[PDB]
Amino acid sequence: AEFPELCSYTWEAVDTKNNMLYKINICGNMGVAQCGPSSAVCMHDLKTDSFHSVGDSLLKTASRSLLEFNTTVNCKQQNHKIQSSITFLCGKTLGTPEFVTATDCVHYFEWRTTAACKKNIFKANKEVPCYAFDRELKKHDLNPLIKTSGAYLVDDSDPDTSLFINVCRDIEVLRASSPQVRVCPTGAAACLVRGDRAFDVGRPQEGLKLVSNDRLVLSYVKEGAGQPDFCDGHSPAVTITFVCPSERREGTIPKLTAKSNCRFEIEWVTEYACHRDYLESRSCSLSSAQHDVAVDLQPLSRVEASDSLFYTSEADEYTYYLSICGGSQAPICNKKDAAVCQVKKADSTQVKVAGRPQNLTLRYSDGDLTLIYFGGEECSSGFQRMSVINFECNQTAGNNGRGAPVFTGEVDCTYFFTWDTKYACVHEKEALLCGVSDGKQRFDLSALARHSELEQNWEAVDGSQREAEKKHFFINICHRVLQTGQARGCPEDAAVCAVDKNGSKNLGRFISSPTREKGNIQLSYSDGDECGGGQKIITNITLMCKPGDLESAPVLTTSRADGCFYEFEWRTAAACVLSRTEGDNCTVFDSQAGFSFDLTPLTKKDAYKVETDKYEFHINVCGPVSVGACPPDSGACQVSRSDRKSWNLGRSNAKLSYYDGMIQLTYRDGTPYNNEKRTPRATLITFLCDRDAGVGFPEYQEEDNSTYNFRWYTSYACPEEPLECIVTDPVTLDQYDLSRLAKSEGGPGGNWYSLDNGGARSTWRKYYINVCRPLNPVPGCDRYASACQMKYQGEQGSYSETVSISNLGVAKTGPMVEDSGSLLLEYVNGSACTTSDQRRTTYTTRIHLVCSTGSLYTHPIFSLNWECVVSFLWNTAAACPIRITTDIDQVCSIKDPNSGYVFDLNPLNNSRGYVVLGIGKTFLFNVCGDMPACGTLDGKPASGCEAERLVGLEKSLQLSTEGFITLNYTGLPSHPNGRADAFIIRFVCNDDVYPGTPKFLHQDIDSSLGIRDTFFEFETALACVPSPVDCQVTDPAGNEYDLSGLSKARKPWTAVDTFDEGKKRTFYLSVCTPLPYIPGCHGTAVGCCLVTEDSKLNLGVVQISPQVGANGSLSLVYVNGDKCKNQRFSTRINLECAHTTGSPTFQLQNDCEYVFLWRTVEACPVVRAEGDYCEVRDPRHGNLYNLIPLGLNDTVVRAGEYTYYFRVCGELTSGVCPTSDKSKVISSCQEKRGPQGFQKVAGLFNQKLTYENGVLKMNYTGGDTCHKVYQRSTTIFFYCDRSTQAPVFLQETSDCSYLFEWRTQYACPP
Ligand SMILES: *[C@@H]1O[C@H](CO)[C@@H](O[C@@H]2O[C@H](CO)[C@@H](O[C@@H]3O[C@H](CO)[C@@H](O)[C@H](O)[C@@H]3O)[C@H](O)[C@H]2NC(C)=O)[C@H](O)[C@H]1NC(C)=O
Ligand SMILES: *[C@@H]1O[C@H](CO)[C@@H](O[C@@H]2O[C@H](CO)[C@@H](O)[C@H](O)[C@H]2NC(C)=O)[C@H](O)[C@H]1NC(C)=O
Ligand SMILES: *[C@@H]1O[C@H](CO)[C@@H](O)[C@H](O)[C@H]1NC(C)=O
Ligand SMILES: *[C@@H]1O[C@H](CO)[C@@H](O)[C@H](O)[C@H]1NC(C)=O
Repeated sequence: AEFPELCSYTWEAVDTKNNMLYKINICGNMGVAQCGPSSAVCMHDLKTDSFHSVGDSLLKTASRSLLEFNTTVNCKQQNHKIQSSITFLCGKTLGTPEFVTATDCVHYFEWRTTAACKKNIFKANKEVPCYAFDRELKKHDLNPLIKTSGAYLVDDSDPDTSLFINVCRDIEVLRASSPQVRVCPTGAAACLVRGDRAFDVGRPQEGLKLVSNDRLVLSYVKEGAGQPDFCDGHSPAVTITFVCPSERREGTIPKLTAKSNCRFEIEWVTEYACHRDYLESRSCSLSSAQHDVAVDLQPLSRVEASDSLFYTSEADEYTYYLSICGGSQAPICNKKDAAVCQVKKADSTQVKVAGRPQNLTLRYSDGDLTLIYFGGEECSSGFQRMSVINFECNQTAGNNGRGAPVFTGEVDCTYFFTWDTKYACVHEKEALLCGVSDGKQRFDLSALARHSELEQNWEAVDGSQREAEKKHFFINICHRVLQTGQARGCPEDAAVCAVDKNGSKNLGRFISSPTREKGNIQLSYSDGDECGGGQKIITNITLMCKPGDLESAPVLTTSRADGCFYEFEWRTAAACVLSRTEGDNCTVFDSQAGFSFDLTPLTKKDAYKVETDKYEFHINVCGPVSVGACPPDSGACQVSRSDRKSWNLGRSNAKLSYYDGMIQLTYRDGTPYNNEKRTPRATLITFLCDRDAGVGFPEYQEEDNSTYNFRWYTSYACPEEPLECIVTDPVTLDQYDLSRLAKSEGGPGGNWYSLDNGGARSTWRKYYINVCRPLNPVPGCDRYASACQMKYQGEQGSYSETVSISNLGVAKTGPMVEDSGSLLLEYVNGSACTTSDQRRTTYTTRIHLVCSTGSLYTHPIFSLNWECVVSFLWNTAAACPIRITTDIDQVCSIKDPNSGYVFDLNPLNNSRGYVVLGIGKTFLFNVCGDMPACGTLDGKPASGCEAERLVGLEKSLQLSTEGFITLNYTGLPSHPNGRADAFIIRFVCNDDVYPGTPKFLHQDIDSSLGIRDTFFEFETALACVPSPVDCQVTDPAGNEYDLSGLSKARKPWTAVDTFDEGKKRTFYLSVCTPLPYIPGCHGTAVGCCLVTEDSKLNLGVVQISPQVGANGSLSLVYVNGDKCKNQRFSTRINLECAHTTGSPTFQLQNDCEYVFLWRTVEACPVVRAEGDYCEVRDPRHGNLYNLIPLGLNDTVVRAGEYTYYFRVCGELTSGVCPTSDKSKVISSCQEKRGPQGFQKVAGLFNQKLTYENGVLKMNYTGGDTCHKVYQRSTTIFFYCDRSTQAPVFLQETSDCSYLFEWRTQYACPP
């Protein structure tokens, strides 16, 4: 019959408004027929559950593109039937029959197929339905993800094999992109391509189902004979599972879960799997709370300067004049004010209104945009003459991107128009993938997709010359930019967004997939907002690999200074090479995200239970299931439900394998199943990420007596959930970068630990913390919890000193910028806590970052543990704003103002010079202005050559504090009293490199008058800031050692080398900070540089946290040297406290270990010494912290509403609240404004400051009653700085105790 590939299935059509699911089938073979036999259209009203008979398929008629179903049952209007009408248009896919509108007794349907396309050029041989419908009649349509040219590569860890699926139809093999997808057999859909040979694995049998939770399933199966020899007697079949990505489920590429026979199994988390948008509206410009769909038909009424501002459709017998969405009509209708009006070609006088612009319905049904009119005229039956218009997503349209309406198939005075246009052409959800392929090696940028979660997108820092008018750059890596805080009112279908006071700006669109370029991943956004000359804003995010660093943000590296181009650069982790990694003790170490998935929280000792109709599976992660029916070492065991006969599905296995957000536990061997091959029963459980699913229930899915395959929606199979330690101040626009204080696994381990002493050996609560991540594995305290409180279980036994648990909080917020230029970082929703038990809740962790522009070392200090809020205090370098700090003077030495690091490019001062071979242009080059091989100009021998010799140049460089250093040379000709030829060099970090050579990045010559600049970037080791270091190290016993003093060095630490033959060599050495710029050394980070013979053995890299030992002892090993007999190196510095401060002495040498014994006073454990009046005597340095010069004034601090007077070391004199007559010796007051200004008494005078590991805590206690029990204390923390004594109120801790930090000069050890 008509439309031959449309009979085999039953098609469903929802009307979202009324909730009436219409079930259609063309030739009338319906299985759900409670309605009449051979039912064409069976209306199922969902709330009355009525099954009305709308179509008799035996009375099916036809028109040019139009199936009518004219039933026998009479309408409540006489001589009318309950008609239905299915209009047929061309898509690229089979589609689904969307619901246009309906009066009481006709129902109109748009249905855009391949079956309507009678030009079958590259036709689909087998094409199944691709839509589902859950209980509430919400749509899972996936038609726009059907690739009609080529196949989606399915990401597995096998470099040799490659599966190539194509959703809901056979793979177009002929006109395809890849060389190995042309090899494919015809009519295949799964196409395993093994070693220049493509098998037909999957064939489309049945259209996709919704069987599970909300995830769709779709199964391909190949039946018959001629199975490959891979399958070992199984039919090849591929089941793809379509998941919708929420905040819980991350990915956007299809992943191969089970490759353990020709039964393949794919979890594909696509945005199209999500509930498809049904948003209709009144005249034009439909939009909803979901701001992904953007329609406006004003540009179909706002006609170009070209003539005939109305449209004309060329029709059957008589042509239709029409002007939609409030445009000037045709003069042939004269005076109708009709947005469409039909015109008779017999007589120009008989004109009938076919639509009016009072009654519209611009309906966006499931990607298929429709525009309906109503109440045109009366026709020959009694039907109001209405008219529909079906828009098509036709990009390169005629009439300057508007296109013309074609008329298709009038029924019952209802005119169906099809319209190829661009201003009704939406990408609603992303169809494009975010994986690439460097031939073999795959990548996945799905982690850094903030994917329609409506939780804030990324904010790009300005590393690059922002000016006065500096803006918020809101990128989103793989999606339309999320409409959230500070990004709402942005033009939607933008990927990067530029927003200011003046207005938001589109800054590129996700037009094309990512591409692997130049040893990184480029991500080019074309088609942005309009720049100067009708050029659109391009944007090139270069996502680079950095292992474990998901918490960074894109730096803005360059611009073009005319707003046509903005290049970003992201030192991320989700743009690093995917690899299979394997784990032994039920712990698999993720490499490309720096996570370590332990699944021992899933080991239930009493069994799990999966129940299908035929079997009961008792399965257990990383351990034997205890059920007496099965063999004892059973990892999994199916018992029947009728026979109750056991079969052992593989013996106990603790071997996990992680690849691309799924952990495969395979269980196999065990008990065979009575075949002459003696094939053992194996099963494979796939743990894959669901951030709020707990331990999870495993699921069984397959369809034969076969090798069994489970998936397990864990919470513990999940990476860090990148949350971007970056905060932009709203009122100023100062970005702060905490993304280098994120300590990640794979490195030397460690955490940000901070002790609390107070009372001896009880409430020694040693608090671990980590910034914007989960913790590292630290035994016993939680995973996915950023801070855990490890108390001591030590009864003074040297062996009996260990740590045990509390669980403080999970990083979801990211840093928030607080008052007085500090920034607060909340961890909400920890473990259940004890308090004043009026309300017990989850723990929180407040950590306040106040910045000291000191040295590279950073150690957190413990503020308070108060009413389920553990406070903290970051004295770091990274908490200060982003500064670029250009130096026009001497060039190959630059100091970072925040970190205090010195980038020296003196080993890049190559006296032979660097040759940059360019594009038919030789650039001879050197960085410190050395190379006189070219023109030695007036005081400019500065290495400026485009070869025959361009110029000698004036020199300047800048840093950014965020992975950007550039040297902006400028030649002697300032070109015609304008700007000059100023050609630029850029730095980035390759860790494993020598000093190196340039690679010639693009030159950009634009003679505006005389401007040109030739950028040539080069990867060197001397280019990026080392991560802030924890030079303070604990031991298991609780002695808190601190070597931060040994890293403050005026000259780098030498060593008395007097032992080994009394040689004339030196031995440079450091502690927890790399050695500075000793020439002829591997200076990326070096522990100790030996100097002799110009044979400079660089014999160790800096170990951040040294090894521990006995009472008052450390040991520090530098592990990664050079060139010694299958050993890199080792240098042991025994940091053994005596109480001199001598030089680390050369002890002896053997087996390429150079060993030193450092008698320092830094190697003594930190003791909290409590001081006298204002002074602390001999706190392990033998110095005195006399802070009475800060008691010479009333010190006013402020909050927003509150005010906090106090006075260091005695006797606050004036206030609003010296309102007492007692012995009150008031040294504080917390205040308010005029209303509710009964303001409270001090922390009373103590004249006692306690020394805490380099902070000085002064405690003013014994105020008035606060809420219930505690008194209104105040506390001052004195940290090192050059007396920026404008106090940081440490905001929103305990409401009964106020923390202050003074960045004062007297608190510094001299
Ligand atoms: C921003 O990213 C886009 C990527 O979409 C860059 O466009 C690409 O620019 C390169 C370099 O000229 C083009 O490569 C050329 O390819 C041809 C063959 O197609 C080859 O014969 C040439 O030797 C050259 O390698 C590439 O075609 C082009 N891609 C486009 C336009 O889609 C753009 O240059 C980047 N902008 C930057 C870094 O400022
Ligand atoms: C959008 O529709 C237009 C108009 O039908 C298509 O443009 C035609 O394309 C064919 C094939 O290349 C050309 O032979 C015609 O000359 C084009 N028409 C005009 C007026 O120039 C266009 O191909 C459609 N785009 C898509 C993506 O389907
Ligand atoms: C269908 O409806 C039209 C309009 O009333 C009528 O003229 C035609 O005869 C009908 N045909 C069938 C088969 O029901
Ligand atoms: C480079 O330095 C010159 C100094 O004359 C300056 O005019 C120019 O703006 C600087 N930057 C660039 C990108 O050329």
